[PDB]
Order: sequence, then structure tokens, then C-alpha cells
Amino acid sequence: ESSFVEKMKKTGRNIIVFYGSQTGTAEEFANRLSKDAHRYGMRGMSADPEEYDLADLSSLPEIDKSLVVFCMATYGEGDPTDNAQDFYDWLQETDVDLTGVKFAVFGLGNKTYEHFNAMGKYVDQRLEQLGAQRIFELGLGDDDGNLEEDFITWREQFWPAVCEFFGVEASSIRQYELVVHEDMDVAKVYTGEMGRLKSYENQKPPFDAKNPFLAAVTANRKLNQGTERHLMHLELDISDSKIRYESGDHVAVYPANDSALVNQIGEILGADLDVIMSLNNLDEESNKKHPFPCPTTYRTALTYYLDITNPPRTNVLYELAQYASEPSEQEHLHKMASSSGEGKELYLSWVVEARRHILAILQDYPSLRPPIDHLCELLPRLQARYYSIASSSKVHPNSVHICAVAVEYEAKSGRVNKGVATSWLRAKEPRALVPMFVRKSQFRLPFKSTTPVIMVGPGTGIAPFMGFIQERAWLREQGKEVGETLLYYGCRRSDEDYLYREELARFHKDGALTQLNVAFSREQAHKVYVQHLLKRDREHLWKLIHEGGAHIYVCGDARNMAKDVQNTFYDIVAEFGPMEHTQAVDYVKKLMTKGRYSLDVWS
Ligand SMILES: Cc1cc2nc3c(=O)[nH]c(=O)nc-3n(C[C@H](O)[C@H](O)[C@H](O)COP(=O)(O)OP(=O)(O)OC[C@H]3O[C@@H](n4cnc5c(N)ncnc54)[C@H](O)[C@@H]3O)c2cc1C
Ligand SMILES: NC(=O)c1ccc[n+]([C@@H]2O[C@H](COP(=O)([O-])OP(=O)(O)OC[C@H]3O[C@@H](n4cnc5c(N)ncnc54)[C@H](OP(=O)(O)O)[C@@H]3O)[C@@H](O)[C@H]2O)c1
Ligand SMILES: Cc1cc2nc3c(=O)[nH]c(=O)nc-3n(C[C@H](O)[C@H](O)[C@H](O)COP(=O)(O)O)c2cc1C
Repeated sequence: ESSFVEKMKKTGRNIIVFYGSQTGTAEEFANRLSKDAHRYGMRGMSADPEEYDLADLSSLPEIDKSLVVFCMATYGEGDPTDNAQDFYDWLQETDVDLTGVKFAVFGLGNKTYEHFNAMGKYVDQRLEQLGAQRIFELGLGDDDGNLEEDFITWREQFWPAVCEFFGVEASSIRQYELVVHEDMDVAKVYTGEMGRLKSYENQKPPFDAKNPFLAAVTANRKLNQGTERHLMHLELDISDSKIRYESGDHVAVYPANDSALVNQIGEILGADLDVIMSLNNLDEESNKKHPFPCPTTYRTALTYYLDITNPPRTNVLYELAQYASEPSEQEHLHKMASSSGEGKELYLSWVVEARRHILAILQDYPSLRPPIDHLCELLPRLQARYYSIASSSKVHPNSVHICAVAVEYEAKSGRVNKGVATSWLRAKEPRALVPMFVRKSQFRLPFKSTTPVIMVGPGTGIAPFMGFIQERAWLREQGKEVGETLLYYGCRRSDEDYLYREELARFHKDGALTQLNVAFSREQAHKVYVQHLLKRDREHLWKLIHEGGAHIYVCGDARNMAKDVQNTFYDIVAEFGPMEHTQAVDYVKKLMTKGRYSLDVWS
């Protein structure tokens, strides 16, 4: 009658989503989620928390193999959507014991806001505190970029997880049907292009992401003197493309999977890699006509369109589960999709940590040979790799310069893995082309040259700063007056990986670089980092930042370097403020919204 647990017994439901929308979205999902409830020996209903009193969750253990999904959108200061208000205030003042209740939450938000997903995160952790049994990890949907994905990527893994737990079954269900060709003009077949059919053969402007330019490699060289790593310098020709860049922009390139890696797939798969085929969307009523540009051969798809390198998501292994002859190896592939337990352990342990790519999985689980085409629909799309530009538009504006470290590590899975973009970018011979484009950014130098410039950026992070310390040196030699120009670079040793040593000490000698504070981390007994050298110079630095009106730039790995360095500045703004931490932060805060502090971090 009222207890929404009872309105489920009279209807035969064993699952109920709860939209917490305020402008649509949430409910949209809530439904679409329980409308799938069918395909898996279950059936749900999407209800609104406003009505039925939620305190009735305690009745949920009455229905067998019951579940409850939450789709809460977040508004204002972590404010709970209007209809979720009561459910919210309840979750706080309450103390009821929701033991046995199985759940899962999927919040919607937008990183742009301070309290990002404060609602989805609360209704999530607040249930566990009351004694729930999280069935699947919290879903953090971020509208800012793309929400549908986040959700689709979440539901893509949610169900196989609700199965391995509850017991329900699937039923394959392909998303594309195959169509092979016994003719096709070789000139109406995709062979690596990204958009325009033949835009790689007849390069026609304007050049951007949808239609990349094929820059030629004028020079490729080993920047580091060490031999444990391979840092290189790539120069790409952009002459004849009107592609105008600026120090501080990124240059994205479209890699080609590994020749040997690819071909070595068809072999163990026992498949004809050169059959000009075409995947069609079983839902003619949509944009997504094909997963990748078709018609094309498989070989081309695994080379320019598919990502056969990053470890497969739990769901992809769970859908490839079937194509395993063994009853043992399949059992595994199924478990990986576990929400928790030794299944997830193994997953993170055997797949994500060990770093087993698809070919690796096909060879360690031999009784697993999926039909080629299906696989070429389960794998994700090959992604473009971005790099920070080491050149200056004021200097050679026809050569996009790249500085980047090659990936090639012995993996926990036995074999040695190589980077798709870096391995591919290492073999180019100085006509070798490099599909690419430029991504405009907000990483720029000051308008007025007189403005001081502090640049913190170790290792391959030096990159953007070389572009800078070339445009600054240009301006000097071009009449204009240039303010100070400090640099805080770092590495392991000087006889190992001291990048652009001559190019640098060269600029120091002439003026481009007022100072070249380099922090080696393995020269001496202990460790030395670029945040120590800032602390040391805090004295000077405060004055450049405070009175000088300098701009700051930090660039390199986002993980620890970005964090530790920025910490130091807080310590600096506070010591010489004087002000308490927070105080200090809001100083750097505004500097950010000013353009005097700017991050070009990546990890
Ligand atoms: C805005 C932006 C700018 C960038 N600028 C640069 C730049 O200037 N220079 C540069 O070198 N890179 C830069 N990168 C990183 C670069 O795009 C690639 O990540 C790098 O070239 C690696 O090869 P892939 O490009 O082929 O990477 P992949 O082959 O796809 O491999 C990347 C993955 O390899 C794994 N990996 C790496 N080392 C190990 C290890 N020891 N053990 C286990 N797994 C490991 C990780 O899982 C990592 O996610 C940037 C990224 C962004 C988003
Ligand atoms: N778990 C680990 O063992 C570990 C640790 C750090 C980074 N990494 C990985 O390696 C990548 C680094 O990029 P890269 O190869 O281009 O860098 P890199 O050129 O090899 O190194 C750049 C410089 O940063 C230093 N550094 C490391 N941690 C730092 C910290 N917390 N604060 C300040 N400086 C620090 C390095 O010292 P050292 O080489 O002596 O550490 C080195 O001098 C990261 O993306 C990260 O994912 C892994
Ligand atoms: C006034 C307003 C405030 C918002 N505040 C936040 C917020 O603090 N945190 C967050 O993660 N998202 C915030 N969002 C984004 C929404 O949560 C997101 O767009 C969500 O998809 C809306 O879902 P709905 O259509 O189901 O109501 C806000 C949106 C508006 C219009």
C-alpha cells in the first residue's frame, strides 16, 4: 500500500532505482537502469524518493535477492535535490539498522563545483554506516566533460557485478552485426584515416583533430646520455598547414599500434586479418553507425582504430567469458567482474597491476579464442597522445618540437610492454609521417616581457619551458626589455638524464635564463628536489611574486611533483605574508584566476 517494499511484492520486483533529479537527467537514468533489470532474470521499477518513505528500506531483506540503486544529482552547496531532501534529512537524523540491504549509488555532478557529488558520496557512505552492503563501487558522474559516458561506463560494469554477486545470468547480445565484402573499390576502403575518406592521401586544409595533418619527422634524437632510459627530441614539420601554435600548447598525435603486436593476434586467434569488412549498428536509428571508420580490414582496425594495449575493463573480460573452451578459465574471466572479494583482488592483481594487455590475456588463457569481429567491438578506441611543445612559434614556426620519454618496462606479467605513442615515435626515421594536430591552451607567457617568469619543471617537464626560454631569448635579441626569467629543473644525475644541457647552459650564458637552478636527485647521498631549491630561494622568490608581479609555471607529473611544489609556495606566501595556511592558499587561488600561476601537469 505505502511501504515501497510491499508495492514490489505485488508487482514481482526485486530491484528499485531511486532518481534524485531536479532537471531530468537522474530519472532518465534511474529508469534506463531498471529497464535493463529485465535482461538479467530480474525486473525493477524506478521510483522517486519524495513519495514512499525510505525508512522502509529495512523491509528490503524480505524480497529475495533484492537491491536498491540510487541516482542522486547534486545541487548548490552539496544540497540534495528537492525530492531527495526528505530522504536526506532522514539519512542524518536516523539510526535505523539497514542490515542485509544491498545497494549501490551513482551520483551526478560537475567537477567545476566545490562540493562535487557531495550527495552521491554521502547517500553512499551513509548507508554503509547504517549497515548496508555496497554491491558496486560509487559512481562519480561528471557532467562538466561527459556524463553519458561515466554512466554508460558505470552501468557497463555494474550489471556483470550484480550477476557475479546475486547469481543472475546474461545472454551475449552483440551491438554490431558483421558484413564482409567481396569487391569494394580499394579507394573506398578505410586504411588508417581518421575522418575524411582519404584525407591521409590528399591532405586538404583546415587541419585539426577531425582531420589531422601528417607532419614529417625532420630530426629525431636521443636527448639523454644515460642508458637506462630513452628521452628523445622530435621535430615535426608543419610547413603548409597554416597550423599556428604558441609556446605552451599541446600537440596530439595519432599512433599506430605495434605491427608485431597486431599481427601476433590474428595468429593465436586463427583469423584472416585482411578481410575488408564492416560493423553495422543493430540500431539503424542512431549516429554510431560503426565502432571505427568502415569499411576496413581488421588489420587496419587493430592498428589505427583499436586499443589492444591498455588492460581490458572487467566487463570486456566478462563478455569474452564465453569464448573460453575450458570450464576453469571461463570461471575466472567471469569473476574479474566481481564487485569485491578475491575475484576483484585477482583482477587488480592479475590484470591491472601485472599489466596484461589483450594479447597477453589470449596467451595466458589459451582455451579462450573469441571470433575476431566480436572482439573488435568489445575493445575501446585507440586514443591520441598529447605532448607539450618544446618549440617557440616565434622561432621555427614550422617545426613543432616534442620532448618525451619512451615507455618500455619489464611488466609483472613476464613480457616487456612498450608504449604505443612513444615506441611508434621512436622508430620514425628522419618520408616518415606523424598524424597530428594542436590543442590550443591557456599556457602562455606574459604579454609584457618585463614581467618576471618562474618556471618549475623537472624531467620531461622541462618541455614547455624550452619553448618559453626561446621566445624570451628572442624578445631580448629583438630590442624589447625582458624581466627576470628563473628556471627550476631536476633529474637523477648529470651524466645520466640532464636534458638539454648545452641548449640550456647556453641560454644562461647569454641572458635568456637569469638563473638555472638544477636539482639533481641522485648525485649525492640523499635526494634533492626542485621544491627544496624554491624553499632556499623563498627569499628572492617572494619579492618576484609579490612586488615583481611574476607569473609561475609548474609542469611535469601531476602525482607528487605538482603537489609538493605548490605546497612550498603556500609555505612561502605564508611566511612572507604573513598569513595562516588558508590565507596563503587563497593568495595562490586568486593567482590562478589571474593567470600568474598555471599548471601543465600530467600523469
Ligand atoms: C596534456 C598532456 C601532456 C603530455 N606531455 C608529455 C610530454 O611532454 N612528454 C612525455 O613523455 N609524455 C607526455 N604525456 C604522457 C604521454 O602522452 C604518454 O603517456 C607517454 O608517451 C607513454 O606512451 P603512450 O603514449 O604510448 O603510452 P602507453 O603505451 O599507453 O602507456 C602509458 C601507461 O604505461 C604504464 N606504465 C608506464 N611505466 C610503467 C611501469 N614502470 N610499470 C607499469 N606500467 C607502466 C601506465 O599504466 C601508463 O598509464 C602527456 C599527457 C597529457 C595528458
Ligand atoms: N611508485 C613509484 O616508484 C614512482 C615514483 C615517482 C614517479 N613514478 C612514475 O614515473 C613518472 C615520472 O615521470 P618521468 O619519468 O618523466 O620523470 P623523471 O624524468 O624520471 O623524473 C623527474 C624528476 O622528478 C623527481 N621526483 C620524483 N618524485 C618527486 C616528488 N614527490 N617531488 C619532487 N620531485 C620528484 C625525480 O626523482 P627520482 O627519479 O629520484 O624519484 C626526477 O629528478 C610518474 O608519472 C609516475 O607515475 C613512480
Ligand atoms: C545551480 C546548480 C548547482 C549545481 N551544483 C553542483 C554541485 O555543487 N556539485 C556537483 O557535483 N554538481 C553540481 N551541479 C551539476 C548537476 O548535479 C548535474 O548537471 C546533474 O546532471 C543534474 O541532474 P538532474 O538533471 O538529474 O537533476 C549543479 C547544477 C546547477 C544547475
